[PDB]
Amino acid sequence: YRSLFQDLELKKERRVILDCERDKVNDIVDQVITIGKHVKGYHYIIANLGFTDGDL
Amino acid sequence: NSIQIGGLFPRGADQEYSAFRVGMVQFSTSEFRLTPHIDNLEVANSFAVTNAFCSQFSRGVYAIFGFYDKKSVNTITSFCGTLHVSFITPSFPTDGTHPFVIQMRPDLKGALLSLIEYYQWDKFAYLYDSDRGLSTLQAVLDSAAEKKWQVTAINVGNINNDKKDETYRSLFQDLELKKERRVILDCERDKVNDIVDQVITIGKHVKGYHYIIANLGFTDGDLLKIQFGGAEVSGFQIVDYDDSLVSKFIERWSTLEEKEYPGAHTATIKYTSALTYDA
Amino acid sequence: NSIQIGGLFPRGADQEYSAFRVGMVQFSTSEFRLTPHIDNLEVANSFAVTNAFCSQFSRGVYAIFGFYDKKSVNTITSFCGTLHVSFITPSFPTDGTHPFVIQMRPDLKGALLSLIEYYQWDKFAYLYDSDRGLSTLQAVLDSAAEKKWQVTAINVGNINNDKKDETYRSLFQDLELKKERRVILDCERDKVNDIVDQVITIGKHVKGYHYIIANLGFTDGDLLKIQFGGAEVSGFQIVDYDDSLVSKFIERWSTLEEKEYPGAHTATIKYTSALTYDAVQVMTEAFRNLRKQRIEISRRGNAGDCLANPAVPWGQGVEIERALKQVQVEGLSGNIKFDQNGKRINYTINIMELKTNGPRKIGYWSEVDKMVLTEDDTSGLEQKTVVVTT
Repeated sequence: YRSLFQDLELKKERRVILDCERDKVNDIVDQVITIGKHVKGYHYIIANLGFTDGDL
Repeated sequence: NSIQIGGLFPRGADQEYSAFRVGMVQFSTSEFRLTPHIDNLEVANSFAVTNAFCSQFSRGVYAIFGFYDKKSVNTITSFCGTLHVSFITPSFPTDGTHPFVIQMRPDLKGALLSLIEYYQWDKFAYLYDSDRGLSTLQAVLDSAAEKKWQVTAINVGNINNDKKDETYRSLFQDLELKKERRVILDCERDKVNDIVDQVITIGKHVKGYHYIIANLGFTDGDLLKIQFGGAEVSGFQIVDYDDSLVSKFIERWSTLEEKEYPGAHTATIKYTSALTYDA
Repeated sequence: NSIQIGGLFPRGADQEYSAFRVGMVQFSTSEFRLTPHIDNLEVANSFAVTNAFCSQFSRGVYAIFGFYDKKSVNTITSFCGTLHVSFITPSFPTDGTHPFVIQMRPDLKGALLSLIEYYQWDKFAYLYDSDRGLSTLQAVLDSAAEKKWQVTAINVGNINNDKKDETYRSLFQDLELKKERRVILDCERDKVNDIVDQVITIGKHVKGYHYIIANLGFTDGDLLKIQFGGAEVSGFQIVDYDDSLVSKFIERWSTLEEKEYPGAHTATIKYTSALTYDAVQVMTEAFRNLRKQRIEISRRGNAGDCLANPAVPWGQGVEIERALKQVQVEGLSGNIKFDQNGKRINYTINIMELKTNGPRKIGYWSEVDKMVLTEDDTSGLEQKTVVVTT
């Protein structure tokens, strides 16, 4: 994960639309927390109907 | 030869007690044996402390040992000072010199001063909990005259656990008005945990901020939660684990079953307990 | 129906004990007459404090009175909380809501912050003794955060008296490093007057400096010594000498021989002693109300030793505390009213300024009305000769 988002940093991406199952959704979110890339200036879109079902 | 001694301990300090009995086992000698009088009274009730103190005095113990609150420190100094009974203690160093007050915890503030001197901060917020004593803060203020620092200290310990939430966000939001990049936290292990957690939730563990944890438990703290945030973090350790005697201590410290000595079956140990075992 | 009571007066506080005697005189009544167990012990020595405390506890006194050190606050608080014994003090207030605690000092904090807001200061030094506690420090720092203030607090109080002169020289130079013109003082009056004398010797009593004396008794100090240095000086006062009740009190006060009553034969008085007399009025009238309650409470030395394990307090005193808190009566510091937390409430603290003619009121401070300026300007003395640099 860290390698992945680090790879995203080379493009300096501010915007990603996640498209995953709710479990991996929660995990990836947790990793985003740990790397801290959820400060203002980033944005996310969770492509599923469970957007409320997951923790936010 | 039996040797009676005091043994005050706050409840919830189980690790220090386990390590204490470990000290009783490890260093027992054929010539004589210590005779502990264990007491698990809360330190918050200074009167109760007085009670246990008179109790062990009735025991006629040649020594007394245990933790003390800043609420209790004047009491212990008053009584032990009066009766000329010695009292070793893990807790924070007395702000005033006293007879019969051996104290296991090294003064930490000067190292903190030299530390700031290294980081060369001009200005920074400084959170603090009252319980360990405000004297450290006094010191940082003294230097603030000499070092023209513009520190903004704020207490945190008044807050209830029940509303232990928005007060933080409001607090750091207040820090944002000064746009502070640098804070030296000065809090208890638990408060360290909650504060670090809230910092995570507000995401200020990102690079461009910095932190300094003013205690010996900087390794004891669970910093793994923020290791990857990119913000630099630094603190203190009174006990290197690379030390031979230390590693040897770990070799058996893991071995003990938790049922006999709870909180002992771990790779490491709180430095305070280590101070007990040394004491 | 004489009622046994405590008496814990620290040595050298003669004026206070004399005021206590005057309190015994002014409110003596046929329904009951108080029975002091007066003692003179060091306030710092928590051990001796516990000794006398347990002694009166052996007496089983229904009330206790005396001061306490910040070192000893935890002592008496822990005892009142454990033994459920009511107690009254003129010492500085606890930071926590401690049961069975009565205290004659309204907090000076809010009026102080209000004063700061009145002067609209941004930078200032804050000298302090440790002894009254650091609560005011925590407060001023707290307001300093939100108000973008630049505090320069310093612990003057740890300095040895052996050379209480040398340190000051570097000390004010430290202020000169930032050229501070604004210095809050937070110490007991003796340290206050000493330090002011040092300000004289260094000559910083000159105009353009401003000063704040953080104490209930602003008039108690030797202000006359620097009245004409031109530097502005002002402070809070809980005691209006101009009050007719206070006036009559003076009329009986200075007239008395100081031999029988040391510290009494003067035109002046410590605010502490006034708090003492007020405490006497409050306690006495409280038990007067107890007689209306007719709730008999009389007991022998049933309390015995204080080390009873567990000690089990008698609950009639718990009721007595309720009887105390509900008391609402006028005193030397104006009205006295208590919250169930035991703090004084709905009080007032007059503002004071050192005009060149002498010290002077300009307003008063309710806790709920906050700052309240009074019109009292006496139609303007003079413009005091405006400086004109060029």
